[PDB]
This record gives sequence, C-alpha cells and structure tokens, in this order.
Amino acid sequence: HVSLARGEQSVKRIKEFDPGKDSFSVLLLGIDQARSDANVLVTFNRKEKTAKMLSIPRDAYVNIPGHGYDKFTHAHAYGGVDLTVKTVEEMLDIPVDYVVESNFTAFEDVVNELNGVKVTVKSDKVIQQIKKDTKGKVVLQKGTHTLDGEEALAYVRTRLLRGQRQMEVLSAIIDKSKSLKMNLSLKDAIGLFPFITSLKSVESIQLTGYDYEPAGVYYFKLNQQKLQEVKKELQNDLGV
Ligand SMILES: CC(C)=CCC/C(C)=C/CC/C(C)=C/CC/C(C)=C\CC/C(C)=C\CC/C(C)=C\CC/C(C)=C\CC/C(C)=C\COP(=O)(O)OP(=O)(O)O
Repeated sequence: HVSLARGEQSVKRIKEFDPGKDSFSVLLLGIDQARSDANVLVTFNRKEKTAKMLSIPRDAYVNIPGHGYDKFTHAHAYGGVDLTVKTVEEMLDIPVDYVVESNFTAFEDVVNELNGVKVTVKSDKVIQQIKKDTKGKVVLQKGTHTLDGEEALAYVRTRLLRGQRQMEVLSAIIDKSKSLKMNLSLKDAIGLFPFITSLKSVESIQLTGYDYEPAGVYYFKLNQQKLQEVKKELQNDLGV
C-alpha cells in the first residue's frame, strides 16, 4: 500500500471522487528503476457494470513529463509508478485512480495460488516461439487448458500482440478468482472485488499507429484520430 505523490485523488478529476459510487480506472504495471513491460489500463463503468481494457504499447512515442518524448516504457524507469501515472494521465487526458505494480514472481505465484488460469491456445507459431523462449521448459498445447504460473508467464512474455496476451490472461485471472504494490488498501481492494467479478461485459480497445524510427531507436507513433477516439470513449466511460 503505497500512496502516490499527487494527493488523495487524481489531479485530472474536476469534482470530488467517490470510490464506491463512481466509475474508476486501474493501471496495471508489470515489471521484470526498471522499465514497465506490461502496461494495461482498465476503466470500469459502475452504472453499466462494464470494463474496457487498453494495453499501452511499451514503445508508444509519448511525452514523459520532465524527460521529453520517449518510449512509454521508460517512464517507470525514470520516475517509477508516479511518473508512469503522470504519463498516462497526460497521454489519455483521464484520471488514473488506482495503480497496481507486480513483478514476475508475484504474477506466477498468483496464478499458482488460483490453481492455474484457463487459456485457449490457438497458434502453432506461438507454441513454437514459447518452446524456443524457454528452451523447451514450457510446451503449450492447442485448445482450452489450465496453465500454471510458469506457463502463463511464458505466454505473456513471448514477442496477436503481447499486450493482447497480457489482457487475455489478466481477464482469465479474474474469471478464475470468481471460481505486488498498489495505492489502495487491501480492504478497499477487497471491497471492489464483488463489483469487478460481476461485470456484464469486458471489452478491449486498441491504440493504432506506425513504426517510427528516426535514428536507430524504435518508437510506435500513435495514430492521432484513433487516440482522440479512445480518449473520448474512456472519458465518457469514467463520466468525466
Ligand atoms: C481483467 C480486469 C477487468 C481487471 C483485472 C485488473 C484489475 C482491475 C485489478 C483490480 C485491483 C485488484 C483487486 C487486484 C488484485 C490482484 C489481482 C487479482 C491481479 C493482479 C494483476 C497481476 C497479478 C498482474 C498484472 C500485470 C499483468 C496482467 C501481467 C504481469 C506480467 C509481468 C509480471 C511481467 C511481464 C513482462 C513482460 C510481458 C515481458 C518482459 O520480458 P523480457 O524483458 O524478458 O523480454 P523483452 O524485454 O525482450 O520483451
């Protein structure tokens, strides 16, 4: 339970935030300070009981406050969770109400504590790449299977985009739970659990763009029309 250096609520909110009655957002960060390799923002519409997930491309070309335009992934490296949150709020012009940061070990242990998570594997290409990645320690099979933590970790690490695999497994973890550092108390986290596990819909949205490589460093330049569309959708979802 770590607090952000920004106050009791997101500076982006114009009105007082009521955690238990308002729509809210959660930023999930996965780490191997370090760069963030999983960057998933989830917005929860309370009245509609819906969630929308968005993966921010790790190489997305964005302004990092205090550091200029750079890969999104570097925000956490330069200034930890606080700077990553600032970077997201500026990029999407929405509040990031909660943030959750997890490393490999926490992820694997969570999956194992849940007795694995269900994934429907569909690609021989992905299976072969994971075999290579893991020197054959992880051998997935096509079809619907329950993956242990080692297997799930390999699946979300291999480089369907990686961001999409991350969102897939994140939603699977939630489904299995029906059956690490953050900025809200465990009591509040647990208070949100019934809502989070009784959603009427779960959707994903995607930031599109193109490879931008001005001088031997790869960035992903965001399509600005799609970015504006995404911003409006998330702002509407949060009721801001
Ligand atoms: C699905 C949905 C609607 C909501 C789920 C998220 C929400 C809202 C949670 C609400 C708050 C709450 C109660 C949380 C309780 C905890 C809980 C149930 C889940 C916590 C989430 C969790 C365990 C992890 C979140 C992050 C995720 C999805 C995956 C972590 C992956 C990870 C640790 C690391 C990934 C690192 C990756 C992908 C690559 C690094 O590999 P590399 O550097 O060798 O290779 P490269 O550099 O060449 O690429």
